[PDB]
Amino acid sequence: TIKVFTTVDNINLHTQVVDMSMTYGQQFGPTYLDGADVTKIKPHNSHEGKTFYVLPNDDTLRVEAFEYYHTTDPSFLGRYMSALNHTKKWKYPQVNGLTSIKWADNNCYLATALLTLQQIELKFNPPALQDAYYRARAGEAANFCALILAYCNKTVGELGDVRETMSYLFQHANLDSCKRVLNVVCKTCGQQQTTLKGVEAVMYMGTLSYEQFKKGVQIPCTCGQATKYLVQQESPFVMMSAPPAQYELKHGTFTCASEYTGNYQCGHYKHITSKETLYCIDGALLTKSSEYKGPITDVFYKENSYTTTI
Ligand SMILES: Cc1ccc(N2C[C@H]3C[C@@H]2CN3C)cc1C(=O)N[C@H](C)c1cc(-c2cnn(C)c2)nc2ccccc12
Ligand SMILES: [Cl-]
Ligand SMILES: [Cl-]
Ligand SMILES: [Cl-]
Ligand SMILES: [Zn+2]
Ligand SMILES: [Zn+2]
Ligand SMILES: [Zn+2]
Ligand SMILES: [Zn+2]
Ligand SMILES: [Zn+2]
Ligand SMILES: [Zn+2]
Repeated sequence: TIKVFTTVDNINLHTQVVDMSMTYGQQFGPTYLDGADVTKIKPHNSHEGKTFYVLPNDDTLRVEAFEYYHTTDPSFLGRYMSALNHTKKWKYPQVNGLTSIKWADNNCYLATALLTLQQIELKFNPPALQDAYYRARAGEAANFCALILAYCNKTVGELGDVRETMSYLFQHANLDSCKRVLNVVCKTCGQQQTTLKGVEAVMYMGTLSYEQFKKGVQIPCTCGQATKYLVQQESPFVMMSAPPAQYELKHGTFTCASEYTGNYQCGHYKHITSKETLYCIDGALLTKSSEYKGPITDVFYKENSYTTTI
């Protein structure tokens, strides 16, 4: 026999006692240790005193599960533990003061998102996301990367899009105060203004230039071509995205950007960040230059309050 702590959040610990004749699944259900499925494994002598993750099987664990993860998905823990088994083996080197990831298991899009998150202002709603976010900014990013995969319904090795990953993460963050007011001017229909809140207010797909979005872009109208432009923007940042194309990044005019080279889906991401000079972070590799020209698909800008002059 061995005394054992079970948990769903690694906060509230529930004392249990097991007999070593029965595997952990026979007494706790699906059980995990440091990301390893110890369900069909009988208790060992070193397993005494440790804390294990268990699938919620009573109401107390279900409530503690939601309050920490903000999900009731019964598959979340398993997917989370399965990713952590890989992410805990990745290397997370410090590059230019930022925590990056050495290349492994097609994680280039995860490293780019990780580096981007360390340069924009985000408050995550699930306490599990926020705690791992803090630990990741301090260098321990294995649990944060595993949570990103689980929250995005992606597995280790799967090909990932950075813009889609940031969008899913934005939906789990507090962006209620974010507001975008647009105005569409059609030659026949007239003018009409709409207001966007939340995640829809901080992302645009179509162009990389924040200035071009302020000056207006061409969109088709219901009557078959109108023009939309940005009237007001209330957000700590904006994300401008477009299909990969050659683009010149000027120092001091942007926060960071996503470079994408190669074919659709199976390409490779690099991260460009604007400090005292332009830096390029490719996993564990770092290069710098005063100017940059390359295939860019995401650009991030700082913002607070903006009102047009039209
Ligand atoms: C690396 C990766 C992993 C997965 C996926 N997937 C897309 C769909 C299916 C799967 C998952 N998602 C549900 C895509 C890419 C990818 O390649 N991302 C680059 C930036 C890219 C984006 C676009 C684009 C995006 N939105 N729009 C109108 C266009 N076009 C591209 C065209 C050529 C080359 C790169 C392009
Ligand atoms: Cl929620
Ligand atoms: Cl691995
Ligand atoms: Cl949430
Ligand atoms: Zn929530
Ligand atoms: Zn692996
Ligand atoms: Zn890659
Ligand atoms: Zn979710
Ligand atoms: Zn109309
Ligand atoms: Zn019209």
